[PDB]
Amino acid sequence: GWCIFIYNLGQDADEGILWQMFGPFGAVTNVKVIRDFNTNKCKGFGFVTMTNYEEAAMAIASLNGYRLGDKILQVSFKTNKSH
Ligand code: NA
Repeated sequence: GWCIFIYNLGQDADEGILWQMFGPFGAVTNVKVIRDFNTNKCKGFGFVTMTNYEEAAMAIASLNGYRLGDKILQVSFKTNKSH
């Protein structure tokens, strides 16, 4: 699968948020959020695995810059490519 990185999630974001944002674009096999070891709030980082490259790309192009409540998300693949 293809790994998607989400940044700037708010403190209330959870796995269900990731499923509900990314599932509409295609098959999602895994989601994860990182939480603060001490507060258990979301730290702002999330990860999604999608099976199909073109659906991942559509999710990234659509969701990068998304306003999730009070926060503008950054969504990307790990590194860039010229083709
Ligand atoms: Na904790």
